[PDB]
Amino acid sequence: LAKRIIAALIVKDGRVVKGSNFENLRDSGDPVELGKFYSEIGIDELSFWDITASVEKRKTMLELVEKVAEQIDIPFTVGGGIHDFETASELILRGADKVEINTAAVENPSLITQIAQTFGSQAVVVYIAAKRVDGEFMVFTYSGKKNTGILLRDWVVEVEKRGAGEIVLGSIDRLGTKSGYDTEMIRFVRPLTTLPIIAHGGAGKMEHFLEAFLAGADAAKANSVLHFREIDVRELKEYLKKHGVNVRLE
Ligand SMILES: N#Cc1cc([N+](=O)[O-])ccc1O
Repeated sequence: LAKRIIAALIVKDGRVVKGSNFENLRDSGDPVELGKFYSEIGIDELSFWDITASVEKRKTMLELVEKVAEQIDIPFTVGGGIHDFETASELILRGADKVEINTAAVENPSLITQIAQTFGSQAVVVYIAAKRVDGEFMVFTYSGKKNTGILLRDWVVEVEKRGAGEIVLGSIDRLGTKSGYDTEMIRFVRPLTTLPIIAHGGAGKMEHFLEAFLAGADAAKANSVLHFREIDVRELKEYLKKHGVNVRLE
């Protein structure tokens, strides 16, 4: 099917961490207004990652999803510290289409199945953070702090078996570098799963997205290259379409 461009917003206390360069916005740090604007210029989905302190986090994330769902019509995912079914459930019911889990899934893979049994596989996005270690792709948890010793290859297969709907494949080797998506890692994972693969980490220019889709990604997730306007969403989709990639032009 079509390839998808997904804008990722890191949020804290209801604000976009580090804001954006869209001077047309009344508040370029408002994640609702920014998300709405992205939906109007051709982003396919949104992804919110919350890093609010724990005393206010639960209510803060629920307020976010409720305000977002009112304003946008495209799918969105919420994540950041979702550790159990009840937390995932309250966020979906309040408006999110999908939840994104990582550390809690690795520690308890049945969490994937629990959420999927009530909300469907299509509501469960597993973020897999992976890095090369001694020549093998290994899975990392706790914001990259912990080498689990689980092979990427084995965790991909288990994630699909447990009922996840999509995988975000984040390359710790590329996060924050603007040097390109980790196409070798994407090509490594592609034959191991039938699920949609969302590339994350390393985006710096339009050609990087073409490369990631040639590697077999179904979607590409990007952050500051969009918010700081190093890449324009409408230029990006026109570029991808020109070179043969099936993207939706609204
Ligand atoms: N979506 C997302 C996302 C997830 C993680 N993460 O699961 O560490 C980090 C940054 C992100 O933008």
